[PDB]
Amino acid sequence: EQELATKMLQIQSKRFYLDVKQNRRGRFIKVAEIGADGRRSQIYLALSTAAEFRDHLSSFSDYYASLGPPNTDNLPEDGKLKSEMMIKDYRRYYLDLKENARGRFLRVSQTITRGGPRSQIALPAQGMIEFRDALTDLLEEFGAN
Ligand SMILES: [Cl-]
Ligand SMILES: [Cl-]
Ligand SMILES: [Cl-]
Repeated sequence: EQELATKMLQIQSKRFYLDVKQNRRGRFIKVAEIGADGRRSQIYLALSTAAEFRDHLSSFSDYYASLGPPNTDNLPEDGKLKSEMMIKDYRRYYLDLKENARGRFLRVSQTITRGGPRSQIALPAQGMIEFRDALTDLLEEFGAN
């Protein structure tokens, strides 16, 4: 298993690692999160999904910037403000911009159709452009389209 590139981002007290990697099952991007409380979690993306994710990020950013401060005091019961879904064979990815007490974050959940092993990262909304730009330049180099 070879590591082709890494990007590290510090966002509102968390860290994120974006690693481009390669093994006999192909090339992919691993995204690892270190929580504000220390909690570790990871998701894995094919390069085609990472390009699709990168495009969604521009759109989630415009939405985020249009919001202004909270509240008023009326959120949707589940907490979700904007949603997308990405598909890669048997893998599904839910992108939900949520708003809780601590603030705004893009929750990204990876599931497998059947299903099976699930996992998520929670990207503070202030970091969406940094994450987007980090994806864009890993993809310039490693993802041909
Ligand atoms: Cl930040
Ligand atoms: Cl694998
Ligand atoms: Cl799959």
